[PDB]
Amino acid sequence: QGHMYNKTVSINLDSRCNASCDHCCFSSSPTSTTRMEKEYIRELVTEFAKNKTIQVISFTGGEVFLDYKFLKELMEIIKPYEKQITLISNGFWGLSKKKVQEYFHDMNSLNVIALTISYDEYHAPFVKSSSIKNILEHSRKYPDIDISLNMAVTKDKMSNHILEELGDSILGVKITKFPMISVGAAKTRIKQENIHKFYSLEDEDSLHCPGYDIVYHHDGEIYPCCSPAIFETKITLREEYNQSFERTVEKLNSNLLLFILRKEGFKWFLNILKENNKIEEFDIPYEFSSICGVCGSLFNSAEKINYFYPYMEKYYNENF
Amino acid sequence: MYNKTVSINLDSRCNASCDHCCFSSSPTSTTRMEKEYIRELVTEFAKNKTIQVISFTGGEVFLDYKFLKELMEIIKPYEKQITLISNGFWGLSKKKVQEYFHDMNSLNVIALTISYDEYHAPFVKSSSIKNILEHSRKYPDIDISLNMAVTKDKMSNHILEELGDSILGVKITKFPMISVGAAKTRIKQENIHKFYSLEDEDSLHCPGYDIVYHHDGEIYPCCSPAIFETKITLREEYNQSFERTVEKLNSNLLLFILRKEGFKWFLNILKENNKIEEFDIPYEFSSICGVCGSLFNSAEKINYFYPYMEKYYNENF
Ligand SMILES: Nc1ncnc2c1ncn2[C@@H]1O[C@H](CSCC[C@H](N)C(=O)O)[C@@H](O)[C@H]1O
Ligand SMILES: Nc1ncnc2c1ncn2[C@@H]1O[C@H](CSCC[C@H](N)C(=O)O)[C@@H](O)[C@H]1O
Ligand code: SF4
Ligand code: SF4
Ligand code: SF4
Ligand code: SF4
Repeated sequence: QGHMYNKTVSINLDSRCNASCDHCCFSSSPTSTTRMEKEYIRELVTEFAKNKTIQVISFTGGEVFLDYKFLKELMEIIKPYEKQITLISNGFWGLSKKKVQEYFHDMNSLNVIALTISYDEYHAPFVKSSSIKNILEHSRKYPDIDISLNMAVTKDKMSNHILEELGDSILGVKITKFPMISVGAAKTRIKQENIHKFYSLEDEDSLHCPGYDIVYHHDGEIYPCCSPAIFETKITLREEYNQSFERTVEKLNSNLLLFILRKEGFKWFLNILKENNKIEEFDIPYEFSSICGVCGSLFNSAEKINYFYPYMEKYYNENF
Repeated sequence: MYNKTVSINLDSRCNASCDHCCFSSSPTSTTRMEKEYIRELVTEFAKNKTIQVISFTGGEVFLDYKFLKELMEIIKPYEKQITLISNGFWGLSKKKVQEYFHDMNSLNVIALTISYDEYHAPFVKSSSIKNILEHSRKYPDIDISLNMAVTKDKMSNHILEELGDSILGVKITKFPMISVGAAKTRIKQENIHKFYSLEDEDSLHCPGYDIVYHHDGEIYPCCSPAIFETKITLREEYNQSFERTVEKLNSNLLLFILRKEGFKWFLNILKENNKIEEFDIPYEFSSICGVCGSLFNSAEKINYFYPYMEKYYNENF
């Protein structure tokens, strides 16, 4: 009956990227300076590799293959401990058939179980279609590596032609088209009318958090999930510079707000706001692109989080 | 090993008559296990302590929804997880869609795969698929996938574009045809993508075993369309327990050699004996399973390997 959320961890290596996507939740670019120091990352990876509960370590950015020597070094620290690795990339490195062969050999040797390639109309000005095809076609030689294609779309950029132009390189590839979260470059460079809004406050029984997944982010913070929407809230997991993963897990499992959110869903909070006529005061959007859209507006201020304190206190007293 | 999941193929009858169908399913297909026998199998899998997931397939499982719901209700007190695969014909009615999603959510259905492509399109309307995909947003605990069977002449590019934003958040997988069932005779072999060949011994390994109690009354070691035309059965008698099925899978010599040595062990025997042409092994194929089908689709072909498997067992262990 122990702690949860300690089987996986993600590390965001850098905000620097070869691309400058108009939707990028991190506003990544070749001149982005936000990152944890390399030695600090080596210490985190070493701890995650030695950790008794972590099975999967995931890397993200930014573009993790941009400084491949560093990525390979981190994968090599993990190797003797035999933990599984997941990578996500824009596939710019697909331009070189030599880098494609070499990187797939490294990933297969370093227990990389999944590689996600992001490609769509927002990525297209920075990466050639043929680079994506080279990666997808070569991955057929590495069946143990699960390959996914993630396409970020809007009403004006649905990536219909992009997919058709990839031809048969996508056969056997898990494709997922998803809507934008209005965060980072998407807030200012994309018209809110082009972002799909599928969910509404009327879908109260369907409003449930997709799940917690710890992220040691490139801004030096630790977040409870991988959603772009979490950065705008006041829900963090870091209390000091030298923090162990055991402490990170302990803080997450003992967070009362995150416990009630998991057990009761967003309806518990929304129903308190409706009964107290504070939905408009809290600026809760009627419609949203994802469940995380409510999360942002419910907890984007210390006062909003503090509003729920007497109700959370009452809930703990009643059920504990 | 291989005892955490099980699949049951409820019927070969289907509302559709897809030109690629590995079972050649149609509304006039008569092949199926009896209903009472299926009730007994489901009851046994529900009571089994090791099985976590029970999957249903056909045919079209929603065609006789009353029987599907009855089977899901037998499992319910035992709290096993269920997976369903469907052509989504039932998507025509939004009211029907809400009802089935409510049942699915109450009956621990963790995954629903919808099959849609140019082969399915003459039998199911695009708007039916959209209704299912859009309503699934209300059930985040049900994992939704879209499986599209394609050829060089039917890549389902328009099909996907016509689904619009209903596919947002849906795992889409386009895959090539296995030359089995209706695809063998109704599709030109030049339109089936051939990614693999006998030369690349790498990637000539079985993806893995998954027990299926099929609509022909046999038991298969995997869910691949290719296996249903082989003579590899795990059934020895009418009333056979899942423990016996697992025991037979774990002690099957041909499947042990296939798992450890890969398809190269069998192909090298045929090449060495100049029987590749005699056995009709395709030089090029869409998937690894394409070799499996041609290696073992007759008792004569399977029996050929027996003295070699006997030699292998004597040499090893
Ligand atoms: N505002 C936003 N809303 C939704 N997804 C976004 C987003 N900003 C970025 N993403 C997606 O988040 C993923 C990780 S971004 C960092 C990894 C890498 N450079 C890449 O592009 O894969 C990508 O699939 C990207 O398209
Ligand atoms: N010859 C073949 N090659 C490859 N996939 C095939 C096939 N025959 C059938 N399939 C696929 O196998 C899956 C299960 S068929 C039975 C389930 C249901 N009627 C359906 O269509 O989903 C479907 O996705 C179908 O497209
Ligand atoms: S979405 Fe990925 S590739 Fe595009 S700018 Fe952001 S980090 Fe770079
Ligand atoms: S609902 Fe909130 S905590 Fe859950 S994934 Fe979305 S942003 Fe993160
Ligand atoms: S592929 Fe599925 S929907 Fe099409 S005929 Fe076969 S069983 Fe029926
Ligand atoms: S058809 Fe053969 S190779 Fe394919 S999954 Fe079944 S047993 Fe494995």
